[PDB]
Amino acid sequence: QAVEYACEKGHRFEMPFSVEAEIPPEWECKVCGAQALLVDGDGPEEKK
Repeated sequence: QAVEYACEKGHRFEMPFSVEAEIPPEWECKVCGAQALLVDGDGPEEKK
C-alpha cells in the first residue's frame, strides 16, 4: 500500500498516502527535481 510517482528524470519513488484518498495525478519530485507523474492511481495507493 504505497503510491508510486515517476519523475521526468526517469526515476520512480514511493510515498505514503491514504489508501482511501484520491491520489494526486502529479506531485513534486522529491528525488532529484522535477514534476513527477503518479502511476497506477486507480484510487488505493497500490491498487495498480
